[PDB]
Amino acid sequence: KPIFKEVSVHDPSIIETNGTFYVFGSHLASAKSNDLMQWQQLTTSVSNDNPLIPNVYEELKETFEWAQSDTLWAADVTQLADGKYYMYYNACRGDSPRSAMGVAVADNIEGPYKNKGIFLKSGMEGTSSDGTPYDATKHPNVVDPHTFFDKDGKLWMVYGSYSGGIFILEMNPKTGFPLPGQGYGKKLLGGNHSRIEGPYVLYNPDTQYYYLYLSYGGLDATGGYNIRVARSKKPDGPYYDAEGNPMLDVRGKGGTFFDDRSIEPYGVKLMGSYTFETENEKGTGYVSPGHNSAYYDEKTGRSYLIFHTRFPGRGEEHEVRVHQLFMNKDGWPVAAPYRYAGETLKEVKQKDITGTYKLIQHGKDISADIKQTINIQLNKNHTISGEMTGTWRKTGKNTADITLAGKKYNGVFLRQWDSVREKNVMTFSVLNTSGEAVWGSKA
Ligand SMILES: [Ca+2]
Ligand code: NA
Ligand code: NA
Repeated sequence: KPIFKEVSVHDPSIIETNGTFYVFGSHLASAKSNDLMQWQQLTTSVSNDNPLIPNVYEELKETFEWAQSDTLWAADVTQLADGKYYMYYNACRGDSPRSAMGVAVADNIEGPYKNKGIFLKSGMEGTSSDGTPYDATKHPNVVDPHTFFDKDGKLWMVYGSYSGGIFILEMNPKTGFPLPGQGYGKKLLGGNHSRIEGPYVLYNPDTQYYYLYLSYGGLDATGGYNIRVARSKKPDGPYYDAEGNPMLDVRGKGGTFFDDRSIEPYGVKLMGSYTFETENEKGTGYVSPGHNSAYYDEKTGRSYLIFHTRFPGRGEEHEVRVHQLFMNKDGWPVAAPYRYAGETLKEVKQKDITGTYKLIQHGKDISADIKQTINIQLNKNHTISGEMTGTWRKTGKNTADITLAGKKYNGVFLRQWDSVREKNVMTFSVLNTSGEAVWGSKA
């Protein structure tokens, strides 16, 4: 039966190299795994003992001094054409966007990483990186980088957290620094201290779109953290959600902070807090899943969502999780309801589909409510009954075409492993046009 070995890496950024997967997160923490199931913890905090950057407090002295911090926030490590590993590091004071972002380079994924210097700052009292006075209602906090190649081999970096929103910069593929003259770069969304951070871009060759993943809400147990996605034909936008809303329009109301209500309507919502547990039956359950990265396996065409999450009843404890992603008929990804255990999309038979399901509806809100299950039943006559009504059918090998309460959803049927109950389960995972995700798990 499947084996898991857990690690804690907040804000994990996935990278595959040398036949092995690594995640690099905040606090100079990191872990590795060969199979995305058994992880080995490598580092956990910023100290002069951390082997990724020896004597880190001297090596990145200028960043800690600017940011007035003893830690680092959410790193990204990306391999460039010279074969070397470039870590995009950043620190932030924490109570304000007083931050610096820089890059360090290593010959080997596990270090040592050598500082090349700071290249962006936020939170200055005067002139900012774009030649205008720094203003956090429109300018970024210089944290949460994702440095990536587009389908043509051009290098970009997307970044941002709260403050003025999410931005993208053209990067130098020889040095790892931004090309000159761009300021903070091009704005993709955001404004007025919206609760939106952790951008990540993944291309899908089959659908021919770039997917911009984001985290909405606050990270903590009462924060309503949830993972959302939008897409564009180009890496630098414009990005839209499944209803065709332009992501550029998303921001808080002028003169406010953390206006969740104005931003909720925008983006496809893939996953938020939920539990399959009931009084009578154990189940899986997350609180505030978010700050994701994503991986595309060119050998198989399979995609994976990698993220941290908290849990019902475990306070602020967090661990890394991985869920497989599937593109639906309209070119939007749905997440497997259970963590990755080596499952793949296979042929599904009608006999396997019929029966009773526990249903999670992730909705479109930012909410600290842990979503709970209701029970439905997929009938042999193609109706759905029980605590909701609708219809189901299958397209081809495993495509789920489901109607619930007069809304139409599309995704997949998928047999997988429930690691809490330690049983196989038939599931479905689907998405409607409003960007609402629904998961079914069969009883
Ligand atoms: Ca990240
Ligand atoms: Na420390
Ligand atoms: Na990377």
